Amino acid sequence: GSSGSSGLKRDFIILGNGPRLQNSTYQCKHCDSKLQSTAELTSHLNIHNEEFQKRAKRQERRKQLLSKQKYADGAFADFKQESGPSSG
Ligand SMILES: [Zn+2]
Repeated sequence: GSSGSSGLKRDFIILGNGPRLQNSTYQCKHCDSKLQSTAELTSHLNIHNEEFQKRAKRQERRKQLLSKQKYADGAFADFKQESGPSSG
């Protein structure tokens, strides 16, 4: 109280591709991050749980898109990914 000043305003920055290449990195399936190894994932994940506990509010719209997936039958008893053509 008994004051009158301000100073709260900043910006963010997101950029960094580089020709670098992935190296034994862990591509999380929750935030799409990159960890060194499980040792880090085991902990990193835990974060999600906590973040979900709070984030889990009385939201209104709750839905999730689907991920179509194809497969081959093959006459001869066999099953292989045989990833189809890259639609693009
Ligand atoms: Zn994650």
